[PDB]
Amino acid sequence: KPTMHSLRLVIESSPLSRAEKAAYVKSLSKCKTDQEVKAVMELVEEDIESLTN
Repeated sequence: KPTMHSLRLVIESSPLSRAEKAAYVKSLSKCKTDQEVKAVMELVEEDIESLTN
């Protein structure tokens, strides 16, 4: 059911900017396994809670 595309959709859904969106998306594209990409996903969570404060 879940996919890598849905994840990309999450980024292009949250109210991010230009720079952080691009930077993160490139970093996300740099995926390979799962535990790694997950840790990077954890960063998305923090990023919003930072941008939003």
